This record gives sequence, structure tokens and C-alpha cells, in this order.
Amino acid sequence: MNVVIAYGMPASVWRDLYYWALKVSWPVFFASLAALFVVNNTLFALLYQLGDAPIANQSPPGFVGAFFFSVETLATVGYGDMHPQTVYAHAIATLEIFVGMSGIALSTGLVFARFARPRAKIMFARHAIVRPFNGRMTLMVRAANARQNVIAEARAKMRLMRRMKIHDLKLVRNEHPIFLLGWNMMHVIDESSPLFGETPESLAEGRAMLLVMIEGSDETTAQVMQARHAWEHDDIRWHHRYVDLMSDVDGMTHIDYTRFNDTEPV
Amino acid sequence: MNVDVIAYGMPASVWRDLYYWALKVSWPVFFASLAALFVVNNTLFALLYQLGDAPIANQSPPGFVGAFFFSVETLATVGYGDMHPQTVYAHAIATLEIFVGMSGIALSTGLVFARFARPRAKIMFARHAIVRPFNGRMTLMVRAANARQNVIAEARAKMRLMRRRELMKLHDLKLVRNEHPIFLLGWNMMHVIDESSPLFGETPESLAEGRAMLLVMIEGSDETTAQVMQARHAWEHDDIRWHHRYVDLMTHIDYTRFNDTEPV
Amino acid sequence: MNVDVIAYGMPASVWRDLYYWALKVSWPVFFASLAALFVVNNTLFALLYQLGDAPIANQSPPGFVGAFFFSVETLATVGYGDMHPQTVYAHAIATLEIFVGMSGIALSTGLVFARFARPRAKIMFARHAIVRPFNGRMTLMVRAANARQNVIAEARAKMRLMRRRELMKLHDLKLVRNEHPIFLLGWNMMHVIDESSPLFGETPESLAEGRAMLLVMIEGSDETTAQVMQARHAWEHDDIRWHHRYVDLMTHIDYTRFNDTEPV
Amino acid sequence: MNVVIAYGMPASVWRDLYYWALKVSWPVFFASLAALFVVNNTLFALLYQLGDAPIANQSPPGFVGAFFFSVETLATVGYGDMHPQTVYAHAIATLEIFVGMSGIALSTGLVFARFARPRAKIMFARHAIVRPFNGRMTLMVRAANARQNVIAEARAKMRLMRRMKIHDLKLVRNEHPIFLLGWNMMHVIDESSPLFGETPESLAEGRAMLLVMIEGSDETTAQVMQARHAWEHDDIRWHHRYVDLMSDVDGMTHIDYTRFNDTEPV
Ligand SMILES: [K+]
Ligand SMILES: [K+]
Ligand SMILES: [Mg+2]
Ligand SMILES: [Mg+2]
Ligand SMILES: [Mg+2]
Ligand SMILES: [Mg+2]
Ligand SMILES: [Mg+2]
Repeated sequence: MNVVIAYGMPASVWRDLYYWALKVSWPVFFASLAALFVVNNTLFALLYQLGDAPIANQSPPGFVGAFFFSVETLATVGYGDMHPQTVYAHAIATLEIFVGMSGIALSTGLVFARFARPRAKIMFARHAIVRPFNGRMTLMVRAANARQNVIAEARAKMRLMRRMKIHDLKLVRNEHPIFLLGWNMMHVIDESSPLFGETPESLAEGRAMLLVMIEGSDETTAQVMQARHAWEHDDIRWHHRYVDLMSDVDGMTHIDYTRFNDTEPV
Repeated sequence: MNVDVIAYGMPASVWRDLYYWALKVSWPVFFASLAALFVVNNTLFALLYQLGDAPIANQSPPGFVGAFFFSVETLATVGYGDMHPQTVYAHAIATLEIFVGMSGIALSTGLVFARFARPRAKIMFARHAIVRPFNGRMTLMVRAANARQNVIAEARAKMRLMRRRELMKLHDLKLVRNEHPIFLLGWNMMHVIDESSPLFGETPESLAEGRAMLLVMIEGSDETTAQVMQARHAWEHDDIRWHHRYVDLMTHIDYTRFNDTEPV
Repeated sequence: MNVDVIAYGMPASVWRDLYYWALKVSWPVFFASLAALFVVNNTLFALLYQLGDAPIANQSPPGFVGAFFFSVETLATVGYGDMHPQTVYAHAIATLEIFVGMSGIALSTGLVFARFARPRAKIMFARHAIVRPFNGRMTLMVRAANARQNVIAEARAKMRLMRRRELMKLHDLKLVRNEHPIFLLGWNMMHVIDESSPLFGETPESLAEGRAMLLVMIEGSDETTAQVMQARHAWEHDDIRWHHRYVDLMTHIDYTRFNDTEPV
Repeated sequence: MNVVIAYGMPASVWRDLYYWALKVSWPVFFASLAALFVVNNTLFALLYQLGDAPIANQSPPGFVGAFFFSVETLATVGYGDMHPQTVYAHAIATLEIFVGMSGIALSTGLVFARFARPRAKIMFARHAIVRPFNGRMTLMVRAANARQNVIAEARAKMRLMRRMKIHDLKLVRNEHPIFLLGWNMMHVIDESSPLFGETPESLAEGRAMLLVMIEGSDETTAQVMQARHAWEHDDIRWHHRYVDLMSDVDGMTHIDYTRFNDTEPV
């Protein structure tokens, strides 16, 4: 196809910062660096004014000159129009360089660290269904590859949480070969099923919860991406079916996602 | 917890799509693209410079072309120094252009490695599959082999069948061998079509009738990067040749005759 | 195929050992180390400069200190230009110093990210394990929980036993549950000591006699980087408390009382 | 613990170059870049001499000056002592910059690409053994973590190749919890074993070969590193045993590898 309150576990402001460094959006990433870039120069520019006769030909003479020189020395561009006169000028200048490169290095580190973030995301049907299939009462939930990055050859595990014990639900099929389109995961509610004999009311009574999870590899980076979804009992629709998301035209069949989490009683 | 075919209807943000091409594109095209992006980036600042008169000291050649060739100076952090921001505004732009430039380099480099990271070892499959009498029973075979310079040995495989039923039921075809130790040469994967086989009793015509499809998939690790590379192939029913055999490539092996067969 | 305790007696090349510390070391120490490596690197070239007289034009302060502060100029590709290689030799050094410098930056950056790459999510185990009557039978339990900011949910675990036999036989203790869906809080891993259990009929004294040891291991993926992080823990027999229970941390949970127990 | 001739499969000189870029040793890596660095300037320096009056203050006047300016413009250091006079001077200069950065970028890419190479290596005993253990005739081979980087919690698969069919040999233990020391892998040669009833001579007759393979993760990078070893039939020693590689002193037991692949008949 084309197109709770933790208490006692030590947290560090450091790690939290990194977390946002990755969760944040691109535009916000740089703007943040900018606001961090300016701040970094302001700091050295001031550090320069401390000693008089800092940079030769410091223009515009004053703080603004010491600033626009900072940006020069920090990025290793070094025009040379300015030049450390006094020893102290150098001492600062030199220390500012070590900072600058480390500056670049860390940013670049983050920049790639962000690229590394897995790409292929997997959408689940906001609603799950229980419907008579091939004679017996089965349960189904469908998911499908959602980003440009493909996951084919994906395997899945389906669970149940209720009053709090955790039950495994045997899937009719555990792995899916050509996931590149969509997947309709389903679990038969026969004698062995932990769900056997459980009316919609019987679920609520025990605060039931359905947990699915699909793992698979991004064929493009080898990164093994996993994704997870949870349904509340009031999110399972009884005796419903998934609106078919796959038309056909000119002998060519396509698949419309526009109506992905939509259902219709049987 | 806190301390104390084709698809339609997809998202598809322009950003992500751009990155995708940044990786799918070929090397030459990668850089040329940057070039065309590099020029564009300077043109933009050069213009931004002309806005204020007396921008760069000794701006030669005096005019737009000078402001351009200065841009390339300030953006790459090379900074000859022949030019120099005179007016405050000159600096304001210059300084903002630097932050951009480095970020420029950083992103490119990020992409550059992001491309290196792409898994390397590719696995070719025989454009044609076969069903032939082997050791008494009617078995099915398809062969694949490591294709790039990067090796995959110790590779495991899963073989599937897709047909229409009463929906496209996906069946697991039991392979005679699931894993292959020394894959460094080639692999002849095969599935016996006995009583248990979902393919048992199915004439070539019987396949078409249900739009049958064979899906194989081989996973294994690139011993050189540890990257676990997977590859996949699909055969249509008219791509299975009946009562055929794979021409023995082979001490010399002629991978040219890889997907070639001969009736028994 | 071509087209057409402590250990002794180990290899341990100095290079690899250096890299190991490059990653084990703490951030502050990382840079300071580079600094001390940065200075050293210039001192070396500055001296290399003094060898030939009339090295850098306008070398200020005239003397070694000038040749130093020029080094830092030429090594970081900042190149103010106040100084300039006069003599040919000046250039020869200067040019060779540049190749070094960039390689300098490149390697550092390489390390810098190589450190970022280090898996983040860490998993703490209860310093003490317990054996207690649960649901009728004598079972054994140990609990662990996600410890860093980075989450591991959907984690699976393997539990082992090491004792001396007639060699240190390694036995697999069947866990009541092998995988845990929502690990985002905590996990209470437990193994029933019935007839099949290799621990069946073994008094606390019976353990020591054979130098018993409990080895657990939890694997799971950091949902944020896809990196599959594993963690491991070992208990000595005197670290198992008999007929005890884990103090319920818990809506608030006090992870401070994590490895605390109370007899039943 | 502390301390064949392929014919028809397309190869590209490109890919082959990268392969060496990673297989090569560090010193050789850079020297190679150097020799590649010089070459790169020589090329532009010449490209400069084509047009007269290339770089202002081109010292030493001549080719050597155009060279030492190249190194200036290529590394984005740009002293500024030299400066493109003629338009052509710039045209070259500008094109040389785009190259230079791409230069750095690719090198850095390689530099990290090398760091990424898995680290933890796993040594196998050059010799394997078949010895009476606990009554029955079993076969053993030992391996142990070899680099500074640890693999614990390692699993292994053992195979047999003979006249050419490939047999799986059931290991007494498939996975090893605390691999941080050493591992003695062993396969009982009872009725079910494909090796049952096979004298050392019986092996050779069919060109037997033993293939082991251990996979496990580097707890430090999450990289799942695998390693592989092969024994010829004349590399299996019969009725031998592995010299014990684990002494004890002061109540503290250590492990000497100095005698790792050494054996002694029973
Ligand atoms: K300069
Ligand atoms: K400069
Ligand atoms: Mg520079
Ligand atoms: Mg001036
Ligand atoms: Mg002039
Ligand atoms: Mg002066
Ligand atoms: Mg001069």
C-alpha cells in the first residue's frame, strides 16, 4: 500500500529536564535553545564588562558590543574584528569556548536523541465489541499502523483486569504477518475464557478493564516499537460490529480510516 | 502517577513526511537537496541584510552579492572577518543567523547519521515459489539468500497463507525448519503439504478461487551492528510453479540464476 | 565467501577501558576530564609552536602564553584571525592541529551522545525477600518497582535458584506470573513452594548448607526510546525472611518503606 | 565480579568502503581521514591556482599558500588573513564550505557509527569435550564473557551439521542467569540425541561439525549482542574435562582464565 503520589523515590531536576527535551515539539525545542542561547551570552557579556578594556574594537562600545562578541566566541565562528586584549579577556574567552562547543555537542546530542525516538505509532479503536462470530460469542478490537513508518509482522497480547486480579485472554491469532493494512484482534468467549458468563453489568460490578498490547519492529530502523491500549467496560459495545474500512474500485481495493472506530449493532 | 493498494483518512503531517524522504532519498540527492536548501537559506538572510543600509563592513562585492557571500561566511561559523557587522541591526541579524547555522549543521549531521543507522543487510527472495514431490510427499519450497555486503547468519523465518473464507483467514504453515544456523549462503525454506497442512487438497485452481497468497518473513541480526533486521515477501498463486525445482546455483555460485526453475 | 569476586587472565586493552570510564563517569567529571584534556592538548601544540621562531603573527602576549591562547583559537575552529601563521612551519602545525581539533570535537560529541544513549529506566528490588503462607500454600515473594522517571510497563521476569550439588546447579523457579501488564506502579513476584518447586522441603538451614542463592531478572522496554532495558538482583539465603510480609506502601505510596517487612 | 565465489549479486564499491570504515582500527581510521584530508585540500588548492589572484594576502605566495588557505576554508575556522578576492575565488570557496561541513558531518557520522558497534565479546573454548557425567555420556563446551562490557542473562542454541543435514542438540540448560562469570554448556548423548552411537571415527566419516551460539543483551546499551562458534570433529576431545578456572582465597573465590581452553582426560 502506497499513500497517585510517589513518596521517597528520588527524582532529579536534571532527568526531568531531559524528559521534556524529548517530549517537547520541534519548534519549541529550538525556541527553547534560543531563549537558552541568549541567556548564555547575556551571562558572559556581563562577565566581560567586569574587566575594562575587554574586547579590542568592541563595537558597539558598551554592553551590546560585549554581547555581539559573545555570540562570536561561543559558536566558534570568531570573526576576529574583536579580540581579547587583557589577560582576563582571554581567560573568560577561553572558558567560554569550552562551554560553547559543549553547548553545540549537547544540543546535537539532543537533536539526534530526538530523531531516535521511535516513529511508527499504532492507533486502536476507541471502542471494542462483543459479537456472535461463527457460532460463538467472541470479542474483537481492531488496530492499525498509523504513521508513515510501517510495522508489519506484529504480535499482540490481550489481558483482562477485574476485582484486583489479572487474567490473560487467549487470542484467536497471536501474530499478524501483513499488518501493513489493519488488524482485527479477537478472543472467543467460550468455556475457557475468563469472560465466560459475564453480562455487561457483571463487568462493572468488578471494575473490569481490557488491556491490549501490540509489539512489532519498524522495518526501517530495526527499532522494536510497542504500543498499548485500555478499554473500560462502558467502552465495549455489545452485539456490535466494525464498519468495514475497505472499499473497492477499478479492481483495486483501498481502505478508508475516516470511520475507524465506528460500529453498528448486528 | 506524579511525585511529591492505497489508504485514505490518515493524519500525515508535512513535517514527518519530509523526514521520511530525508531517509528514503539517495545520497547524491540528499546533499543536492541540502545545497538547494543551503542557497535558499542565505538568499533569505542576504535579503534580510539589505533591509538595513551599511550592513557588513567591506561588503564586497558591494551590493546583494556581497551580503550573500557574507551570509555563507556567518552561517557556517567560518567567519573570515573580512566582513564585520557594523550597525547594531547588522549584528542582530548576524547573531540570529548563527544560532540558525549551527542548528543547521546539527540537524543535517543528525540526518546524516540517521541515514547511516538505516539497517543495511537486505534479503532477496525467489520471485517464484514451487510445489514439488520431495522425499515422498508433496511439499512446497521458497528460497531466499543474504543479499548485501552485511551478513545475516542465524536467521529464523515464519511462513503464512492468506485466503478468503466464510474474511481473509491467515493460516500458519508449519515449516520443516524454522531457524537456519549458517544462512551466510542461502536458504531453501519448505513446508510439507500433508494432512495437517492448510494447503492439503488444493489444486492451483483451488487457490485462485479463494485469492490465495503466500507470505514469508525472515528475521535475523546483522552481526556487525546488532540491529535485528527483518525482511518480507509475498507470492500470488500464479507465482507458485507446480512440480518445479530450483536450479542449483552451485566452488562457484551463480546468483544470477537465483529465481529460475525447472519442472521435474 | 567473496565476490567475483575478581577475574584474572583477561585481555583488557587500555583503549577500551578508557571508553568504559568515559561512560561510567558522572557528567561534571566528564567535562572536567575533557577540560584537563583540552588544556593538555594545547600545551602540547603551544610548545610545538615555540620550536620555530616567528610562529604566529601578533602573537600576544608575546611568548608561550600567546602561542597557547592561539592554540585554543586554531583548535576549536573559531579562528579569530588576530594571530596568523607566518612561517610555513607555522602553517604545517596549524593545519595539522585543525584536523586534530575537529576530530577532537567529533569524538567528544560522539561520547556525549554515546552517554545519552545509556538506558535510563532503572528497576529497584527489595533488599529483602520473603517466604510466607499465601492462599494455603508456602510461597516465596520478592517485589520490585520502576525507579527512574523513565517508565517500564509491560515487563516480564525470570526467577532462578543457585545451589551446590553433586557444581552450582541453576534451577528455574516457576513464577505464579511471568509477565506484568501495568508495571508502572510496582510488582510483587511470587513462586509457590509446592511439590514441584526445587525449594520444596528446605529449611533456612537447609539453604545455607548448600550456599543457596536467589536470582531474579526483569526485562522490559522503555516506551520512550524503544530500548529494551534489563535489570537483575541477587539474594543470599540470610536475605530471605521467613514468614514475613511486605509492608503495604499504599492515594499515596511511600516508596521509603519499600524493602520493609513484618512477620505474619 | 570487579576486575566460495559469488556471481551475480551486485556489490557497490561504496558499501565496501563503509564496511572497512568500521572494521578498521582507530589509529588507522584517522590516519585514513588525514590522508583523505590532505588529498581534499590538494584538490581545492589546485582548483584555486586555476584563477589568478585567488586569495588576498595568499602567503606563502604560490601553491603552498592556496593550500594552507584551503585547510582554513574547509574546517570553517576561517582565520580571515586570506579572503576571496575574485568572484571565482568565492565560487570555489563557497563550494568548498558546503563540502567541508558535509566532510565533518560524515566523519562524525562514522565516528559514532563506530562507537555503536557492539562491545561485549564472548570467547569459546577452542576445544570441546565428551565425558561421562552423572552416569551418562554427555558433551560440554564452555564460554565466558570476554570484554569489559557485561552480558548476564544469556541464552544459547547448540547445533550439529553432518552428511548435509542440520540437527538440533537439546541443551541441559538453555538459558544462564548469572553469566557474568562463565558458562559450561552441556548436551546429554542419550537415546534421543542425534549424536547417540557415534564414535569419533563415525563423526569424521560424515564431516560432523558442532555449532554453538549465544545471544544476550549488553545491560549498558540494551544492544542484543550475539556470538557464534564452530568446532570440527578433531576439536572434540573424548573423555576429557575442563581444567577448573576458579580458585579460592581468604574465603574469596576468583576465576583464572589463563587456562580457559585447557583439558585433562578423566
Ligand atoms: K576570523
Ligand atoms: K573565524
Ligand atoms: Mg569557525
Ligand atoms: Mg574596524
Ligand atoms: Mg578588501
Ligand atoms: Mg594588537
Ligand atoms: Mg598580513
